[PDB]
Amino acid sequence: MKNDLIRPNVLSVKIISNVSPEMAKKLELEPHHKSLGLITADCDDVTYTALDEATKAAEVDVVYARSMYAGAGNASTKLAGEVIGILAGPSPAEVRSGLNATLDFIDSGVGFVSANEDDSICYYAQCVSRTGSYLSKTAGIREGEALAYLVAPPLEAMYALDAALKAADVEMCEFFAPPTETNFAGALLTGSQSACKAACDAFAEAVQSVASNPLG
Amino acid sequence: MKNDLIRPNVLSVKIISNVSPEMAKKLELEPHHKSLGLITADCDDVTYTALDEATKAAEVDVVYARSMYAGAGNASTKLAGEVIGILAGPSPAEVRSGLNATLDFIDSGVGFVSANEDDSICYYAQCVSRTGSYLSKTAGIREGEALAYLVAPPLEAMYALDAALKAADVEMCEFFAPPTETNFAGALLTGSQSACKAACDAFAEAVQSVASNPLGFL
Amino acid sequence: MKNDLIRPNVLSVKIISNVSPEMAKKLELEPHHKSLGLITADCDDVTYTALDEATKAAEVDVVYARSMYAGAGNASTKLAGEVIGILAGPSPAEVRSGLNATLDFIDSGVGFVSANEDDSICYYAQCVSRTGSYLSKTAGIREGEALAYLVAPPLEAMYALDAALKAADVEMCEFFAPPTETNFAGALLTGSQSACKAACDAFAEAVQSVASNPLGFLEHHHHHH
Ligand code: NA
Repeated sequence: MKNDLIRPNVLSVKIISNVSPEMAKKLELEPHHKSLGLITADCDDVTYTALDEATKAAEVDVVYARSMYAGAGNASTKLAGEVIGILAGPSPAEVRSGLNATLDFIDSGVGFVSANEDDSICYYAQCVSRTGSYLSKTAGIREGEALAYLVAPPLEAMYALDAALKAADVEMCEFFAPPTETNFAGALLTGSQSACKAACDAFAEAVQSVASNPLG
Repeated sequence: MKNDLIRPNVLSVKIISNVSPEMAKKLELEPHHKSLGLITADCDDVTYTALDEATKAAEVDVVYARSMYAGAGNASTKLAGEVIGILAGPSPAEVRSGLNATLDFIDSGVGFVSANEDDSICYYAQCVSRTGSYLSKTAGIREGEALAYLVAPPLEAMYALDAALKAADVEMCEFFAPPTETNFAGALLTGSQSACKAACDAFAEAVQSVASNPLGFL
Repeated sequence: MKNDLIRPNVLSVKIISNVSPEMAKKLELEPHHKSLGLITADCDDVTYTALDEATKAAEVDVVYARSMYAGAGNASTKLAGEVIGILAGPSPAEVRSGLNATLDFIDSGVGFVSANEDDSICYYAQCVSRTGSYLSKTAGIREGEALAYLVAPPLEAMYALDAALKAADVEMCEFFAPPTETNFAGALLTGSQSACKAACDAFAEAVQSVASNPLGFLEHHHHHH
């Protein structure tokens, strides 16, 4: 139902210790990246936000993170979900700490929100008060700055992004041009904390508006 | 049933009246693009043809047009369908006109055609007599030239494209290499309107022959 | 159930006897490529392996080979499956011979293997003892050299690739970064035949290990959160 939180779920977690040189090469790891933390989940944007949080909570970098084509509901296997993330660190301890922070964030109450009665339209409007090393790299903004992470289905996202950009003094840093692998769209916007918040609120309101009147 | 038209459906339409400068930047709009028209639908190629038709009826440009992975039947949300299109124009009135032309075309009787009994194989064989500014650009030909717009599932499309190219005096302008986002394939072919129609007819016949005999290669 | 072979199926096969120049150009064919063989199936990596077998059996090259987004289970049409392959040769006879070998290989008993009770996790751990021209070119090795062709879902594949690389004297030739179109991942590894077999064995064991315990981390390391 409308305004319900869609609960995100982690599906698998594993660790690689003393990563093989052949794999380190293909993943373009740094010399000091000895251990990898692997995670899959059924919600990509929540997991991306969680991985970024992990770079704050632990001595890890996000070295790989990709979404699956057509989304979790179309997964052909049990553990694929719609996202794979890989953290890299100097030791299993740091990688485990990163994965724990990732899990904590995923389970913290964050998630996509339903915009209609049968949850067939959903959106993500998450304000990140200070970016870690992953989302700042991705957005092309300074580490530690705030951002609004805004995602919705393609038309809703374009309409609502326009509403968000007019609601506050924010800049569009990275555009998730539709379709993402999961057939969504969105952007990372940056500005002051209060501006980003204002953008998240306007975005959510605008998605709900389209959902209530798709053909008007 | 074979030869049945598969009706295309529009799912969502909205107008942005005064696009924000930030959005205008990431969409790489031109300064004269003040208003956007957004549309999604459950059939990508019909929509692309419709959008191109809109550029003939109004002063709008197709500034964005993309298909969704795995097609409308696999959409995870209500309004995603399998295509999003964005028209840009100088005013909301002009964008509204372009959207109305787009909608009219989508509901004009064009569409994919079934090749078999349960409609599990379908194809698009549409002759565009006079391209607008969108398809001409993507095909790399002058505006106002004719196209055969040919789409089918991957093998059917490769086989039928060969038949189309042999049936008529046409050239391949743009190859939709399998898979497109929707797991189809095909091409835009150009030539005279009559040659394009002949290519459409041959493509159609060839897709149907594969559907009736999918494993036969001897 | 676990260790069950997943049977691959061919969906469509055709020959273009005399390819048009317009198509030859877009496919970037060689002048001597006069005929095309087309095939679709519901399992991409088995079909790729089969196409490579074709190049050992007849005068054909693999000139096109691509997987479908989100895999065969999400196909929206009857013949799309999850793969299209195109062979090119100098004549219809050679293409027919190539397609024949392709079909035979697909129906030989090769296939993905299930890792759990409901076959919701599967993998491919195929030792190609003698590569044809397609896989050897893909891997950047000489024809006839051995390959381990390893594929599994994304996390399983990353974990199991690391296991495979450590279990034998092999080199990573090609990495299929997750997601491939079908939302899998894997690699082609090369080495001696025995080394490739060891890699295949280690890969299979590692995937089954993840399948049986995908979230062991929670109890071991995530307690008191
Ligand atoms: Na599906």
